[PDB]
Parts: sequence; C-alpha cells; structure tokens
Amino acid sequence: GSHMAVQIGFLLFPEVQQLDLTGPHDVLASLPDVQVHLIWKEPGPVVASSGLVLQATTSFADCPPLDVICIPGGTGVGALMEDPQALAFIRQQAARARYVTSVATGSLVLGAAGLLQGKRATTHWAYHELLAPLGAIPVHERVVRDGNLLTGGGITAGIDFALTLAAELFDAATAQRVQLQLEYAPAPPFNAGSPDTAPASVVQQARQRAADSLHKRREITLRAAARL
Amino acid sequence: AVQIGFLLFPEVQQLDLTGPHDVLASLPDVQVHLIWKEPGPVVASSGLVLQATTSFADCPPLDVICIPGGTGVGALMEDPQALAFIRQQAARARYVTSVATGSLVLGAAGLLQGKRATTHWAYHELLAPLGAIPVHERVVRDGNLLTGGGITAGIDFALTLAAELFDAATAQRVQLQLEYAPAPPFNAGSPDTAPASVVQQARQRAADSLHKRREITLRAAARLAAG
Repeated sequence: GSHMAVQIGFLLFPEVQQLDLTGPHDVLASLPDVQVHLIWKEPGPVVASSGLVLQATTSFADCPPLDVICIPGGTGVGALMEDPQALAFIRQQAARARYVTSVATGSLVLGAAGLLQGKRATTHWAYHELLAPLGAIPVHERVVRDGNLLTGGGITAGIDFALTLAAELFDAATAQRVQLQLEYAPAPPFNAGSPDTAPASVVQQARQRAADSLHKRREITLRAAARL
Repeated sequence: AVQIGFLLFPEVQQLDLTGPHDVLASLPDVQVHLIWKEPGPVVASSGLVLQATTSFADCPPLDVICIPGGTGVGALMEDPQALAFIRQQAARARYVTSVATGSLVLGAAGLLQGKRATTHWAYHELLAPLGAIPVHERVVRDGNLLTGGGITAGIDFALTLAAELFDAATAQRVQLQLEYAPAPPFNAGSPDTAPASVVQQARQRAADSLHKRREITLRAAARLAAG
C-alpha cells in the first residue's frame, strides 16, 4: 500500500527496560511511512527500570489497529503477566497485526496472553525455562521467527528485527537505507552477551544474582499458564 | 558515586543517548543525569518525549559527559549557553564523549582542536574545519575523548567506560545481564559496505541538513578563530 502508514505500537509499562523499546522505536520512526505509538492505559509518564521517564502517547482504547505490535521486557514484566486489561489489549491487537514481536522477557507477556502456544520463540537467557510452560517451542537464537511472530532475547534485538520488518513492509533498499542513515554498525568491546561466551565467573555471578527474580517469575508464569 | 551526564536537547536523536544511558545506569555507584537548561520535557527528533532531570545550574561536576547527536545539533552549535556548559564540564570531566553529530557540538565548543575524532559518516567533512583530525573508525579515542559516529556507538563505548571506571568483569556482567548481543540482518551500516545506490540515496536524504550544517560549521569555526 505505498504511502499508507504502517501503525507500529510499543507497550510502555512501569519498570520497562527502556532500551528494549527505544532502539526499535528510533529505527522504525526514521521511516517516512511509519506512525509509532507508545501505549499504556492512559497517556502520561511511565518510569523505566533505570528511573528514566518516558511518556505514553495513547491509551489502549484510543490506539489504532496496529500493523506491528512490540512488547519490550524488563522488571515490569512480572506484573504485566497478570494484568488482564493489558493482556486483553495485546491479544486483541495481535489478532489483526501484520507482525507480533517482543524483546527480552516481553515474550513472556506474549506467552501470558496466549500467543505462544505451539510457536517457536525465545526470551532473555536467564528466563528461557519459562517459555515451555506458556506453550512455546523454545529456541536459542538471537531472533526467532515463526510465521508473523518475531522474538529476540537480547536488549537490542528489536533494532535488528526492526530492519527485517522494514525490509518486508517496504523493500530491502528501504531497510539498508535506514541502517546507513542511522549508521547502525555495532561492534561491542566484549563478547559477554551470551552465557555461552561470557567468562564462567561472569555467568556464575549473573545466574546467582538473577535467582530470586527467576523464582518469582516462575511462580507468576505457572499462574499465567493455568489461566490459559 | 560516579556522576554521568547526557545532554538532552530538542530534536536529539534519542537512541544516541538512551543506548549508553541504559548501559551506564546498570552500574553500581553511579548517578546518571539528563541535562538541559531546565528540567522538564524535551522532544526527540522522532517525537518521543524525554524528561531532563537536571538544569545546567544544578548539574554536579561530571565524571562522564556525553553529547548525543541528531537534528537538534545545528542549533546547539550556535547556542553560547550550551557550549559554555559543555566546556565547563569538559574541563574537569574524566571522560568527554559524543555520539554521531554530537561531536560537531564538541567541535563548535572548541573541544576538538587538534584532537582525533569521528562523527556520523555523512557529516565527517565537518570535523577538520572545527580543528579535529578526522578518523574513519567506529569509535575514535584521543586521551579521555571518545567519539563514535554510529547510532549505537555509545552502547559500545559505554562498556569500555564501565570497564575503566569499575573493571572488565563488571562491564561483562552488565553485557550479560542485558544480553547485549547484536546481530544485524544487513551490512549497510557503513558507506564502505552499503550498496552504491543506498549510499547515494542516504546522502541525498541528508543533503539539505548537511548544506545547512556546513554553513553552521563554518560560522562556528570562524567564531573559534576570533577567540
């Protein structure tokens, strides 16, 4: 549909990991035929896990029908997995969206909404055991695609799959041009973004420090699965 | 606590800032500031609204200052108040950093004279008039000055900063906890690797910005020369 706008919506919730959202937001908002939304129960300030304040732009009720929905992750996912209004919104939008996507533990929210049953998916590495009880077929890849579902565990996975989205919504030339326009050329100085590549001591520390969060998130996950 | 400040200005390219912000805010014993003339809402180039936390007047002496880029850089390069603030902080800061065309703001402030630096590829020709030695690399370091052209270069140099402020184990722990593991599906993030037509088309899209930014740059340079 040429210059018909593509409506792209990010769920913006308390204690979101903001970079999960702000990366794909800035990539996709650089496209002339995209209209991005930051969605919560009402417009207004929403505090990210770091204390950085974002502003939601639309309520659930006023959000237009989305062509792309994206659920970020972060600490705030635990509450969101048992928020019936938010889960109903997500389900409603996902029913007609061209693409359904998530970053990090945002896929656990998709799971809680019933959208991963029998689907290949990933999540943040520390929480990957929580995919199967939500019906997912867990896959360890940076971005996992199953039909129109795209999930990625890493904090910037949405930047990467945003380029895939741009290519399919528009054309490869449009995705490459956004990459060049923004000069997205990552080159980390360390190779510790996976438990399979970080030093053993670093993995040990991260695993130990995440244990209480995983324990609670499992309890939440089992209730969410029971409701499905 | 380590005092870390990002300049948050109208029409900023928000990801330039929000990437390194989320990395550095994950560290122990840091305090991260979003700095503008007064606290309150600041609208990014995409329309996304951010909230400045700290005025120029109230900002503590920073250990790290970071100037992001975006459309709003043009105005900043001819904003004496902003340029003075940046100089005052840079005089004391352990690290002075920028992303994308934020290095042109450092340049306009007189902070790149004789310094190796980079900027967004489409604006790279504007570094030498500001006294810099242009270097075509993703992150360029000259002493305690770190500049990177690409939109996420601050994520990468933030991990370097984390390692030097704390230690490499701490930086790696943050990388693992955030699961920062980029894997782009295209290889067009450099004018050396993008298709020719894509280079041409991106340049055409930037051309009026560059034209204006060139004019601004030559004015900023001439103001420095009179100093």
